[PDB]
Amino acid sequence: DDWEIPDGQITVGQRIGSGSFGTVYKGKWHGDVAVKMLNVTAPTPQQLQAFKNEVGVLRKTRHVNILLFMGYSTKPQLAIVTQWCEGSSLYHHLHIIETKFEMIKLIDIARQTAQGMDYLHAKSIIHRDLKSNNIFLHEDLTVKIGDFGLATVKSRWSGSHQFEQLSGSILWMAPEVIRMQDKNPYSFQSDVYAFGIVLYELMTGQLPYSNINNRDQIIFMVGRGYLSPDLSKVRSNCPKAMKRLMAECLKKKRDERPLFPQILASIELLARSLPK
Amino acid sequence: DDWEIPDGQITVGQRIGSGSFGTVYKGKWHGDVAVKMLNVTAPTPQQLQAFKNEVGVLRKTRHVNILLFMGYSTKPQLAIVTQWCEGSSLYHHLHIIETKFEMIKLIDIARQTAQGMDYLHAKSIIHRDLKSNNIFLHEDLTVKIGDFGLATVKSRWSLSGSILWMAPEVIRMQDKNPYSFQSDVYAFGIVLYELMTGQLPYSNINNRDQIIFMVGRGYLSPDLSKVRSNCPKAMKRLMAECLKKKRDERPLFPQILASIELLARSLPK
Ligand SMILES: CCCS(=O)(=O)Nc1ccc(F)c(C(=O)Nc2cnc3nc[nH]c3c2)c1F
Ligand SMILES: CCCS(=O)(=O)Nc1ccc(F)c(C(=O)Nc2cnc3nc[nH]c3c2)c1F
Repeated sequence: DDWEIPDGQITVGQRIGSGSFGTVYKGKWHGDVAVKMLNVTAPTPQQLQAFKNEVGVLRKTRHVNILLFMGYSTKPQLAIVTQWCEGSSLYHHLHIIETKFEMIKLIDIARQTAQGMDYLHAKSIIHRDLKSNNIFLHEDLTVKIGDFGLATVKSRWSGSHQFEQLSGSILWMAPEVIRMQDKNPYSFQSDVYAFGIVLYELMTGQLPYSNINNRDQIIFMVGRGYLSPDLSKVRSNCPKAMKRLMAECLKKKRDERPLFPQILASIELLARSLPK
Repeated sequence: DDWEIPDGQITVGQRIGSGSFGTVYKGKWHGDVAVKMLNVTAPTPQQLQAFKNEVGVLRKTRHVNILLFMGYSTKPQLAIVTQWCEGSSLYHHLHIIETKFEMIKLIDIARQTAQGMDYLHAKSIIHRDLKSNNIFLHEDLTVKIGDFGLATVKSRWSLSGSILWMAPEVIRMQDKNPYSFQSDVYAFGIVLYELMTGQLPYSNINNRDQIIFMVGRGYLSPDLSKVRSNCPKAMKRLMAECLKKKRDERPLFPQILASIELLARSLPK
């Protein structure tokens, strides 16, 4: 039944995930596996019971667009091993190497993302940090949804990690999240808005607000709704129905935002109306 | 926690998968899904508790080379829904359409298969019917291991299209449990022999009884002088090693995977 991977089965190799909360390594375990070690310097029960529950959230997922949970580790460190995806990550493509994606693909990458999210939700999971850097293009045509694990084990734990990954990701925070209004700003629609920003990523190939150099104002304005994405950049050939759906996903007023089933539906349809 | 898919979420469409053991349909459930319905005309407890346990075997698996278990169904029929793989199936490629695979790939397809099997085993699962028709090439470059589910729900419920991959000690039903890791290896051997030759073994003997008789008496084995010219000597050697009539002389998968991972990084120059 259970997924705990014993000490020394996983062969931790080349390093790649650099952050402060955990560290991602390419590894080997019945073949190529990614492994993220939480570098929490060994628990410390029952922090340990709280990590097991977060794994519980993970294995609730079995979908071809959610990243595949493979097993976890308590022995040398804490960790999570997931499949290894050969190929980069939407962010890297759009913003590091500046891949020119054909439009048919872009819509495709939107769908899959939408596909997966619809799933994450259907099973009561809120991602809490969708963004192009957690969307991985595997073998360049499949989408795997990324860094949604844990969270419960981040707002109750000590480190500079709820000051980093609340930071490197603000561009995708819907307003009602930016200004920490209360306890739970996060919600399906929180997730949608982010989906909206990746949409705006795909369709423009830039990150929003590339001309404002102080990252405080971005925060101030976005949450006060003085600032929003410049929807006059969806590249010429961006289908009107999409640009429309994007703008729909990005509503400052979280209640005017579509949930994902409807979002997926309007993408599955605008697709079958193009190649002619 | 649980995977039971309620009635009428799955949209069963175009038909494809033939036979008893199950009939397979392309479907839709959070996107494209394959579904196999057991057409057992509704249980009949507690046959039903015995199908749930077979699913239990399935969800023990989470690997990028084992086919992805997605959820099961008790409502309209019994069923299992798995991911939908776009593209064919090793058997179809090699023997129906006759794909010319570049050798670097062939070895790759061997590895992945070996990759997945090593996994199936590590977690105490015996496949009991590896064969090119349960190896699916998804998007043509990834390998998903196939029809290993159930089995406990097949020998207790009311062997042919797959004999070519049966190690001898299995063919002649010697006793109760002929099946074992090495049983599986021999089959892996035959897919190897498939990849490396592009034919099914014994293509010149037209009575399917003798195949059975001889193979199990060890009078007949695969014609290893067919591994196409450029088949690396180290592989042809490993194949022959995987195919030993004496099940104890067969390598387990870790070693098998190891000798494939190595003969790979020694070729492109
Ligand atoms: C659904 C996965 C469980 S998660 O903790 O939410 N996510 C989670 C957990 C552990 C990881 F290593 C990762 C991850 O970044 N994996 C990962 C996968 N393939 C890669 N190819 C290059 N770099 C990679 C990283 C992950 F995204
Ligand atoms: C018996 C338990 C389920 S399993 O053995 O793990 N998997 C399993 C079992 C039975 C099937 F027919 C299938 C199956 O046909 N899957 C399948 C998946 N994608 C396909 N694209 C075209 N044809 C396909 C078939 C399967 F993937």
